[PDB]
Amino acid sequence: PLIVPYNLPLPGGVVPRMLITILGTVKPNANRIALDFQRGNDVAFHFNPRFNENNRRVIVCNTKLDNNWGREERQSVFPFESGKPFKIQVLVEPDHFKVAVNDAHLLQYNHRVKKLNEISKLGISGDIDLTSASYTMI
Ligand SMILES: [Cl-]
Repeated sequence: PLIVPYNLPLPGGVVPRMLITILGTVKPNANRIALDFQRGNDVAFHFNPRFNENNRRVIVCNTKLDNNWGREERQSVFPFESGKPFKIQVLVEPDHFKVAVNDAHLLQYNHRVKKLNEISKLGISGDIDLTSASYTMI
């Protein structure tokens, strides 16, 4: 197991065809999980499953620039379940990050930060037991 929060360096940033895979298990009675693809202090892509926002489960995505959050993109399709193992695959495409969970397509998030080769860290945090965080070129 890996210690959460975990920082996975992305050497030379991201590029299309780069696939990031995160394997873990959600804790029982989870409240939130976060993946933060960072460019320095900016967060190019924040992916945030929320297990209880006004008694609804929702995934909130956003970008943080100069410490300010932008417009949220919300997805009510919610594949995570407290206590169960999951696989999140984030595929960098030319115009967006494409996310699949447990081999099923979940959402796309168009690129707001354009300097992909400067998004060089992935922070993984929240209510999970983290098993593996890695990347490969497909
Ligand atoms: Cl940029």
